[PDB]
Amino acid sequence: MVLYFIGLGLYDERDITVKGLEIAKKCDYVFAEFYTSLMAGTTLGRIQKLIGKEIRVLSREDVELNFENIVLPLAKENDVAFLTPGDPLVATTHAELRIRAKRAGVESYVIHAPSIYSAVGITGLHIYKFGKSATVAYPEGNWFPTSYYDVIKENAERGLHTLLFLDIKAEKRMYMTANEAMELLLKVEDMKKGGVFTDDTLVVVLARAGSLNPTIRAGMVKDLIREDFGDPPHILIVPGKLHIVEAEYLVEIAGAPREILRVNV
Amino acid sequence: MVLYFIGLGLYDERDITVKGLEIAKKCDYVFAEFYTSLMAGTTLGRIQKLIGKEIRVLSREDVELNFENIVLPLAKENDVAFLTPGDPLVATTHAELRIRAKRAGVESYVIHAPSIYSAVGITGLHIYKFGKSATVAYPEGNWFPTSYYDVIKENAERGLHTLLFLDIKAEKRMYMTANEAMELLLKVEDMKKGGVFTDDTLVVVLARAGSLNPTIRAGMVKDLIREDFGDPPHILIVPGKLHIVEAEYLVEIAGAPREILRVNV
Ligand SMILES: Nc1ncnc2c1ncn2[C@@H]1O[C@H](CSCC[C@H](N)C(=O)O)[C@@H](O)[C@H]1O
Ligand SMILES: [Pt+2]
Ligand SMILES: [Pt+2]
Ligand SMILES: [Pt+2]
Ligand SMILES: [Pt+2]
Ligand SMILES: [Pt+2]
Repeated sequence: MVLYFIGLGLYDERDITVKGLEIAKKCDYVFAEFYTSLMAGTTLGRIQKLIGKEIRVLSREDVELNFENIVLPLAKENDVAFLTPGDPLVATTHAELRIRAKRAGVESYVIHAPSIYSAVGITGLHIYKFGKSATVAYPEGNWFPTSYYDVIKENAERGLHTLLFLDIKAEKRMYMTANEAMELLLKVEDMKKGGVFTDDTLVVVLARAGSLNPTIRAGMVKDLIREDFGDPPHILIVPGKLHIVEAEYLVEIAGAPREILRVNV
Repeated sequence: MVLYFIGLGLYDERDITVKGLEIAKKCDYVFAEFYTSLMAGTTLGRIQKLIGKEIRVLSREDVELNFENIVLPLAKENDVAFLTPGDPLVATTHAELRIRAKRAGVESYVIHAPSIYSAVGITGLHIYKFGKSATVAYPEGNWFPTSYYDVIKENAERGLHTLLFLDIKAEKRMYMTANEAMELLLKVEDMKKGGVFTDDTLVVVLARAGSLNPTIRAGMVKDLIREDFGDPPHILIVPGKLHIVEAEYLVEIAGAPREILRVNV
């Protein structure tokens, strides 16, 4: 008589925790959503196969409007699981869904999974040095979001790193690339001139974490902005002040210029 | 031919990903360390039974001083696995090990798993609002660290949440508790009088993340400082100004005082 929030992990269907896989198997109903992120290494088919259940996929509307009409009821009698890419509660508004469940008399449990928020550790940057985070959103119409630019600025002054989730348009099937994100920030630099993001700023790009051969590249915008990083999902990082060892990792593992090694202490 | 960095997850043996188990089982040699953190929900015996291989445990010294002599050699002619709690490379000194693997001419691949960094999402706080992270260290000798206090100050100032790791004596098997951590912050407040951590400060305590029954509690320090949060590990969080939705989750889920709806929002 419970409902389960089970993460699916970063890349393919095997990125799920054993615990999550065994609970999903003994589940009466299985729902899922694939609009919060992109699992570029699998297919609903491979997932259903690994689970041994038919998975009913929900849209953002079904969830943000009819979660308690579509899913909660079934959990007032059976054992239902809600699957999501990566960690179900990270950089999503799903947490509020738990209150819905509560208010509906349904117990909820969270089975975590590998998230991009911690996967950044593979870039060589210290996870504790990351400051506030932000999302580079696609401008739409005459509306041009810029808040993320200020986030990058704030952290930079404190010497902290910035994690930038790139935008996604699941239904339109649009997945922002690091390049597009780099382009937008340049145009925001022009508008604001805070000297926060420029052709020289060092950036880090992580593509397809969770795959066994992800793309990890570091360098100055001008040198990376026109580079092919492979298929999405992509994630962008604007480092703050580096530690020698962070720099060494970036050069030896991310192909950055042996010059960034000279940290301007 | 390769060396695999595999995360074991947060609490028990089922917290490892499916991909991680398959890879580990097919490996020739399997190493693991348990000094960065401990899996309170399990034992080395259950981990060994699950993988079905003899696991050699390495000391902090073993890794930091002789990783290239104990682990890397075997990866020249075999497929070796290095197990670590959480997500690989989230521990500061861990990323550097990949640089060694390369120089020894060894190819390395990272297999992620849930980390505490992403798992705190279960507190209801928004991930993007987390600032710099810090660790509350036990004073000892003529050494009384207080930097973690400033981290909280600079974060709260900018409306950001502070994730606070508690000190662990991994060999002695002794966990710092949320309570002990609160005591320390009170003594530090009483010394720097910056009005950062007082009896009235709202804090969140997370214990045993990763289990189906973790302890999530929120309230004023004066009301939690002597509450029983169960067995370690404990994580302490000093949230910045709350988003109403956050406040609602902490109340409805973490059983927090209604006060926060008017007070901390
Ligand atoms: N495996 C992966 N590799 C690279 N980027 C990833 C990724 N998974 C998610 N991202 C990035 O994260 C943003 C989507 S936000 C969704 C995050 C997801 N809920 C989680 O917890 O992991 C996009 O920028 C997407 O590219
Ligand atoms: Pt039931
Ligand atoms: Pt497109
Ligand atoms: Pt430069
Ligand atoms: Pt091989
Ligand atoms: Pt103790």
